[PDB]
Amino acid sequence: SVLQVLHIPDERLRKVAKPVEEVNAEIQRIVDDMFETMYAEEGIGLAATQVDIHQRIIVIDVSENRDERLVLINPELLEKSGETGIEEGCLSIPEQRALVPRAEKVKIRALDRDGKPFELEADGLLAICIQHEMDHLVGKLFMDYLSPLKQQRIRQKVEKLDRLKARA
Ligand SMILES: [Zn+2]
Repeated sequence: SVLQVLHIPDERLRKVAKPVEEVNAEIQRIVDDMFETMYAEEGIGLAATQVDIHQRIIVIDVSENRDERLVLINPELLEKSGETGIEEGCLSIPEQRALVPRAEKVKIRALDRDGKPFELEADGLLAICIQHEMDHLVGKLFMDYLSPLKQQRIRQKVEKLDRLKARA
């Protein structure tokens, strides 16, 4: 199922997710809808809190042909180093892009779809992704990194863009 993705200035985007208590079949069809919703909207990452499910689940797929879906359940950040930035977007901030300061290298622990723990070292687009998504789980959006001025115009451009969404 495709779920509805919240946009700013929705206050539910600012909620701190709870850790998943147990990875069962309820959890695994949250993951599936999250992937289906992600691909439907053409994103490379989606956090549960964006679909108004406030638990610690992130799906990511950077792939061309969808051969390596990545699931992070209860992600914890073990180490980071370096610094980069690319011009990021977000399904919850429609059509806006900004350079956000990120760590370049990141080591995480997490559970997969089967509740088995794995560790992942990531750089590049992956490491930027993981950070952006993990931010969602604690109520942080990428525009939070920007000047008060930069934030204003973002908020307005989006409001205008939904002004049309609910369309008629
Ligand atoms: Zn996002």
